[PDB]
Amino acid sequence: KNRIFVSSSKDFEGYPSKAIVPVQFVALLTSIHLTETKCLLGFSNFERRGDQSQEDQYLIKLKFKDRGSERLARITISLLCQYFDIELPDLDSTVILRDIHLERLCFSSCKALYVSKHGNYTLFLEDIKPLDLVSVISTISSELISECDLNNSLVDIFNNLIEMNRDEKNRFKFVKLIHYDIELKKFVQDQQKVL
Amino acid sequence: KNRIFVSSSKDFEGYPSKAIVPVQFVALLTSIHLTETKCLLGFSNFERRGDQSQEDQYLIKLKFKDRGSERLARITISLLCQYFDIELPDLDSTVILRDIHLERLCFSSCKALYVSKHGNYTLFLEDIKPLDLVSVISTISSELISECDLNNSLVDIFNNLIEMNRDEKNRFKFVKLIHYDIELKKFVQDQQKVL
Repeated sequence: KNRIFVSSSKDFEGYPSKAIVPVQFVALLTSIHLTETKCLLGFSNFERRGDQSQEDQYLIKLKFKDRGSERLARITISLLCQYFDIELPDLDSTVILRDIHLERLCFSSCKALYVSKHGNYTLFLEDIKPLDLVSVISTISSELISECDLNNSLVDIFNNLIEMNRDEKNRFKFVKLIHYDIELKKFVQDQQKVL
Repeated sequence: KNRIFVSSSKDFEGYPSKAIVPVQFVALLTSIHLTETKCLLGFSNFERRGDQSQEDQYLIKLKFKDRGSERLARITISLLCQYFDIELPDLDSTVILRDIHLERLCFSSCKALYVSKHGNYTLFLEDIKPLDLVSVISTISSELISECDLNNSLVDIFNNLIEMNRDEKNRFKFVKLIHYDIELKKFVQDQQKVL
C-alpha cells in the first residue's frame, strides 16, 4: 500500500490532482467539532508558517449521514477525549473544543486518506493512535515510506512549543497546561533548550 | 430521557416487545469481532445463569454499510483496544478476539439503546467508558433510573471472577492475567474473599 509520512500539511500542495493517497502524520489535537451533521478534528504541529495561522493546519473529517454513523462519530470523539482527559457533555445533554493545546498536549499519530478532486483536497481518518505525554518525552530522550519520522516530528513540535511559549505574542504557555508537571518542566529545560 | 440501569441481560426478556429503550450496564469486555460487514463487542458480568453459558451475555452491534461508517467502526475498535492494551493487527493488513477476560480485565460502563422488534432485540452502542483497574479497585473500597449501581455491579462481577478462579472447570485464573499485580492479589484475597 505504501502509506506516505507527511511532515507538514504544506506537503499537500504538490500532491496529485485527482487521487486517493494514504498518509500518516504526527501532530497535536487542537480542535474537535461535532454538529448536527458534521464531525471535525483539527491538529497542528505548529511549524513556523510565517508565522500566520498555526492551529488546525490539518482538518480531518469524520463524515456521517444516518444515525448509526453519527453515534460512531460520538463514540470515537468520546473515547478520544477520555484518553486525553478532555471533558465532554454527557451523551444525555454539539461539541466546540478549540485551542485544546492551551490546556492539554494531546499528541496524536494519524493515518488518513488524502482525497483530491475539483482542485481541492479532503482528509478522512482511518486510524488514530493517541500518544501519551510520558512516552513522547521518553522517545525524545510498515511502509517503506515511513521509519523514524515519529521522532523528528515530535522533536519539532516541542521545539515549536518552546518558541510559542517564550513568545510574548503567543497565548500558549507551558505553565498554563493543566498537567503541568515536574517531569515536563525538566524535559522542557533539562535538555530541550540546551539542544 | 430515563436511561435505565441494567444489572443483568435477563432484564431484557420483560422489556417492551417493540420499542427503543435507553439502557446502561457494567460488564467486562470479553470479545471483539470485526469482519467485512459486521462489528460486534461482547460483554459479560458472569452471573451464575449459569455454570453453563457465561461470556458475551451482552452483544453490542456497531452497524456499518458504507466505507465511512466502516472506518468509524475500525477507529472505535482501535481506540477501545488501545485503552485496554489489546494488541490489534496493523490497519495496512478482520479481528477475532474471544475470552479477552482470560488475559485482561476490561471493565466497561456502556450506554446502549435496546431496540426490540419481531420477537427479537438488539443493542446499539451509544457511549462507552473504559474503566481503569486501580479505579475499579478503589471504588469497591444522572437519570432518575440510575442509582449507585456501578459499585454494586463491580462488586458482583469481582464476586463472580473469584468464584470462576477457584473453579477447576473454568479456564479463568487471576494469576494468568497479563497485568497480574501485587495490588490485585491483595484486593482478591484480602477482603473480597473475606466478606
